[PDB]
Amino acid sequence: HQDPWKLSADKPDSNNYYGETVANGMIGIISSPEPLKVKEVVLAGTYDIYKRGRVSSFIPNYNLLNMKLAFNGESVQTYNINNYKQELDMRNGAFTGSFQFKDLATVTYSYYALRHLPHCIMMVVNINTQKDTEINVENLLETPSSLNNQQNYFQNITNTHVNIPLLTSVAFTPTGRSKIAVSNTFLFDEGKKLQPEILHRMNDADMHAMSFDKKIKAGKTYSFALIGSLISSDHINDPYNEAERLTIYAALEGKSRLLNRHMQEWNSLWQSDIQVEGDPQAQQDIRSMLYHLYSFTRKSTSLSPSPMGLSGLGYNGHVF
Amino acid sequence: HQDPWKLSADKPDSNNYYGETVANGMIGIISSPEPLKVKEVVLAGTYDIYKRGRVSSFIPNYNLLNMKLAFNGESVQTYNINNYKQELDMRNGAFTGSFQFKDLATVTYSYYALRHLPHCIMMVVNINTQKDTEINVENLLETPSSLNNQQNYFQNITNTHVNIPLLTSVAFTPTGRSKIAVSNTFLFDEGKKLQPEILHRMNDADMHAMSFDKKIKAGKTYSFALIGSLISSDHINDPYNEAERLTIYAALEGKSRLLNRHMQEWNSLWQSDIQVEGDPQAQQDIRSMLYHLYSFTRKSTSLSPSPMGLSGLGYNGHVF
Amino acid sequence: HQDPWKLSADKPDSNNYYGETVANGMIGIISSPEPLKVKEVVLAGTYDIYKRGRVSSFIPNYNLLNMKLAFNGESVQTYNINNYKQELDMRNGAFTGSFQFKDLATVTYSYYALRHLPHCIMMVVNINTQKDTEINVENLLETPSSLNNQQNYFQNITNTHVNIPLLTSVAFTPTGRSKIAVSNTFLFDEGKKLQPEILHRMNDADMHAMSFDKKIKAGKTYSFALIGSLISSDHINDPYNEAERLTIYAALEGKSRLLNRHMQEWNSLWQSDIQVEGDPQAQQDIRSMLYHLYSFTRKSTSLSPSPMGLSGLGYNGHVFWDTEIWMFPPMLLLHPEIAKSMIEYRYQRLDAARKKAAIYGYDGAMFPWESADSGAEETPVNALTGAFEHHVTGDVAIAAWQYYLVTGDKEWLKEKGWPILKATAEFWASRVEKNDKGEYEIKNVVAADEWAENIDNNAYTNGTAIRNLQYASKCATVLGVIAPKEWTLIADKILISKMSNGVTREHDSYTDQNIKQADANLLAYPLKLITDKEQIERDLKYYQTKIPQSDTPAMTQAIFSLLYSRLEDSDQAYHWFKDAYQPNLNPPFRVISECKGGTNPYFSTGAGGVLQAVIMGFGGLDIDAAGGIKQVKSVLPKNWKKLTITGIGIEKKTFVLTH
Ligand SMILES: OC[C@H]1O[C@@H](O)[C@H](O)[C@@H](O)[C@@H]1O
Ligand SMILES: OC[C@H]1O[C@@H](O)[C@H](O)[C@@H](O)[C@@H]1O
Ligand SMILES: OC[C@H]1O[C@@H](O)[C@H](O)[C@@H](O)[C@@H]1O
Ligand SMILES: OC[C@H]1O[C@@H](O)[C@H](O)[C@@H](O)[C@@H]1O
Ligand SMILES: OC[C@H]1O[C@@H](O)[C@H](O)[C@@H](O)[C@@H]1O
Ligand SMILES: OC[C@H]1O[C@@H](O)[C@H](O)[C@@H](O)[C@@H]1O
Repeated sequence: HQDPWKLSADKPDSNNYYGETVANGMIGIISSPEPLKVKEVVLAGTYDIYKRGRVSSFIPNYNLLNMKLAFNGESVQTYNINNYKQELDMRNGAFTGSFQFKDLATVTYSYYALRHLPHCIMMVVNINTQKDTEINVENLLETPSSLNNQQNYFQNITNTHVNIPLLTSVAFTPTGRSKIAVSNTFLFDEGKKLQPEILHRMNDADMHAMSFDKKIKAGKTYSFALIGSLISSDHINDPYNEAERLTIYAALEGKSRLLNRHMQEWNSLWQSDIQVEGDPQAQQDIRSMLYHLYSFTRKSTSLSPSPMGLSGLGYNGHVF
Repeated sequence: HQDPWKLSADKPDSNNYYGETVANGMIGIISSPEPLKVKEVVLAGTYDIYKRGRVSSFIPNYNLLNMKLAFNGESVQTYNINNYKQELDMRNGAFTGSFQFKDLATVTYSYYALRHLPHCIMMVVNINTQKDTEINVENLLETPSSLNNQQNYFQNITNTHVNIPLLTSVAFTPTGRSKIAVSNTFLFDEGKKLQPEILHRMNDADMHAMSFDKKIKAGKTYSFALIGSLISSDHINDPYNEAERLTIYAALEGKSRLLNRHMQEWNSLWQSDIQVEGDPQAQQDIRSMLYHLYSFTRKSTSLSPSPMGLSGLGYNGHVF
Repeated sequence: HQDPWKLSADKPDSNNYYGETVANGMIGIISSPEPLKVKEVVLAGTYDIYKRGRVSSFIPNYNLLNMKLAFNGESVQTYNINNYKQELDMRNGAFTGSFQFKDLATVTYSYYALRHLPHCIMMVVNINTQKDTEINVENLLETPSSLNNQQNYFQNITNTHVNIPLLTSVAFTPTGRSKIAVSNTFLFDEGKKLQPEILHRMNDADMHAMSFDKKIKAGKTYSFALIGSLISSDHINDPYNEAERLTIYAALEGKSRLLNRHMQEWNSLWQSDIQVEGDPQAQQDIRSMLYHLYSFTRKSTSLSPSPMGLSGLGYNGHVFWDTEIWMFPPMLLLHPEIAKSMIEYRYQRLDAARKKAAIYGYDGAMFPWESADSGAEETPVNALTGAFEHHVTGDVAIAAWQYYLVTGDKEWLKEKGWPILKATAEFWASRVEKNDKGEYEIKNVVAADEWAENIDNNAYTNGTAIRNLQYASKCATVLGVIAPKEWTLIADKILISKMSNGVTREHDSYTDQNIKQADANLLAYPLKLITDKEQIERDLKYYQTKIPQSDTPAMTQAIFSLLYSRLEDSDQAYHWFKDAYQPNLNPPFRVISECKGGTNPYFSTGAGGVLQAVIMGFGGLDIDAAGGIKQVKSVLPKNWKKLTITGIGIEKKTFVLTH
């Protein structure tokens, strides 16, 4: 556990677990011990009256990466997976989970607060089968209790080459001060004709979801990505249309171009570094300190970090 | 044009055309000279301050049956059809349009204000192709300028046997007095596995649509139905959920069971009739008078007709 | 842990803890493993759009009893107390916590949903010192995330005799549908001049608090009470002023008068009781079932319980046939005034049932699958039960007629029973379809076995239609009215079909599918359409193995138990009695979950079915078709030496059964 670039957790213990953050200075995503979920999402620059202090605060935002995975109708849970590991790669702010599901498949998921696109997130899911299986994949947009007056939308953006299914929610901070928009899509390798049909369900007041099925023969790899954009009226006058525009943009840029730009910006940040010989633990600890300051700041802005950066609502996100 | 049960119009002339009404005492649908469109929809019992008189009024409602039909990408236009005819069957309040698209196909469409289900409408579309063709079908829910604060939703209701795609809008009358909900679905003969994929577009502030493509082979008929439910807070405390529930109910009753109940109730109405020998024009005219009174009233209710029944906004829908 | 009146937990374990409820049929308070806190508070009759189902729901409310206690500036926590115990006294619905704080003091706290004051709660705190100490006491009013646009107030109500400090919050349900008000006060023994000064803090957007300090010398007892009132615009047009008025009222009534009235009403409820000799665990379990039904209902109202009562947001607080068929019958026998409130709920909502019938193309009254404030359909639209599970209309009719059979109240039958029975019969007469053979069908329903969707001639559904039409016809006769002759013609020809083995067929597409719950067996009990003991047994034999172990609710095995008791098969009756609820229990208070191994207590529906297995099965008690309560042949479990059931019927009869 003294990798100078990576922080690893074997079998996350939900009774004694403090999540790690990936961030780009605009969005922070804090990890959950649960597979394919995130605990908390924080957007910089969005403040309203909420809980502590009776003053402005950061607001818990859409846990926009939350996914449910089922194998032949069986729901993936902490309790029915094995060899479950989480890892933060401090070189590129990738948070990765990996596990085995019974005798069927190995799953890996990596998510990113894209370093070059302040309002865009991506998760890449890889499924490597040991037997024939059918996966059901659901992405959930649950409006957190911090927001109100939500609307849950779904539509297909199409042309001769693409069908971009957009799962969108718009909601308000407690006093109505800020309108938040989130828009997610699935990105498939196989192209418009062969990609899975996407269903939309609106079964709850505070949650809608998009889902698909996919048959995977034994000994195959199936990969897909979830891209989300998250933005508010503190950042843009029309967050609803800007969130959909951004997700369409990111979908047509594609995973490779997005990850390449992400990697280039993280490589540039790490051109300033601290190397310690003779103390592997100190080397990892100091890398974690640099990683968090780099994740919680952004060149070419007027952003300033709170005492807790984008790791949560510490000190209401205020600057001191 | 002296059929004692049917009113027919050859080649409707939009420069001199007064549409006919189908109604069940709750919803009136007034015909358009344009194929696969309706001019106006009126819901009984729903009043708000609007235009004439500075007093309560009926409100123009969602033109919920509006459909666009295309053959290999070419939209049906009054300029590219021939043998265009419209017919009102006064025996069952069926309004039918029929035309030939170029040399390719014959189209018939019949719609109904379902006599037994006050808040439910159905249109059945039949396409007979003389050559192999692909149809694109779009159902549009345009929020009329009479309504405000609309929301445009779409979802799939599923079980192992069905996928019911719901196109839903919710909006308000001018002062906010009444919440209106409309929910539409396509009903297919061929079953869940074989039915066309339904896409959803939300491109305008006041319009969203659901659509599909279907390949039809030379010498074959393809038939599908559009079912819609239209209800307000004047009729039910939760019109949004009741509209979706009604359309799901109607979809799982199916076209045959809905039309049989409709026909039974119309047959019962025509057990009281007036027959004139020696004057076919008087026979037809008197049948039209009975047809309109039967369409604009409803047994076992507390409804009373306006001077214009459900044919439009005449005298604001008031009872005199 | 086999006290017949008390459920106890030593050292509550927050990693494996399902709280118990105290309730008065209006407010439910669900316990926390944490000292001097409550997990959830639910107010009956308050519904808004919230989370599950996109339909009306109960709303988590103010945790109005939450208190922080500090000893010489040191905060009381789970981690720094010892000998921590919780206890529910089922005799008076008191939830009590007790613990030792280091070398300083013993603390006891008891809270109550006051039985006589629907909107009032009280907690009494006792501190017994082993050394000199100073306590800091804080009561917190945290607006839950379910509510919005809160306002946090504090004021002193004074006269020459009192200073009543009121901590008040007002807030709104998610869509603004309902305004909620809560108002709390501290009540002191020592009087105005000597009582502690109360401070008010407003440090957060969603929380304010009132607090005081008190010095207590070693070897002294210091007691005080927290009184709260919780009420909404669903209950009163001006909840803000009514909540403060109620708390002032309760403060000037005082703790003794409040607890005395509380005790008197609980004593009256327990005049109807079930006593088992030879099985202390069964005695405690059956007392818990009675306690929950008593806590989740209220005489002299139009309230009806959800499947989870006031134990939480289970099934969004909606009312289902869970009342009419599951919780209603045991209450009708023990406390007809509780059953009266349950059917009053439906009577009040008859116009909404008429509106549903008209919207869905039928006559009469079509009760909704799920009901809440208005009586309109509240079922989530993705559940086909809302559109197609029609037997609920017949279930309401059966409960209405049973209310008349047990009470003989002909005035009630004329004013309320007949309106229900006539309108629901008109619904069924419009719902059936006559076939070519002159039989009547009920096509395209969801069965009581809800896994059978959009099928024809469901056994239970068709049976409820038969009973509804028969009972409506009998009701007309009591009132000197000629029922439409069509009701009897239809009732006599509604299809109930058998398979080749002579077993009642669940529906027209049924062969040997697994089923979710009792359906064809309900024709034997409760409908009693099947009386032939060989037919009852053939149906039990075929269907009893059709209910899987997983994801099947507690709406089956209690019926099996009752039917085997009626067949005088003690071993099978007792097998199914235990299976009905023991695999569904959650620690540490043996609360009941919906399904085997479930974690969603408290499933009041399940308790209702089991209480029928005990009263109508082991006790042999039966609603006589001619009127009143009769006793049929029954058996006891081998290990039960005596079963005593008290307060039965309008004559309040005691029944004793032995081997
Ligand atoms: O969609 C993004 C891609 O667009 C193409 O037009 C370019 O050639 C690629 O370099 C680029 O990655
Ligand atoms: O969906 C409606 C259909 O349901 C079936 O179960 C019935 O047999 C049919 O007669 C009915 O038309
Ligand atoms: O405040 C309530 C008290 O009021 C007094 O006037 C009565 O004498 C007591 O019986 C009662 O308990
Ligand atoms: O308890 C509420 C509902 O739960 C469902 O599991 C059962 O199938 C229904 O019979 C019941 O009314
Ligand atoms: O609340 C929606 C539905 O939930 C299902 O779990 C129950 O089985 C139905 O009885 C209920 O109508
Ligand atoms: O067995 C449990 C299942 O029963 C079905 O009838 C309900 O519709 C589901 O909501 C439920 O999860």
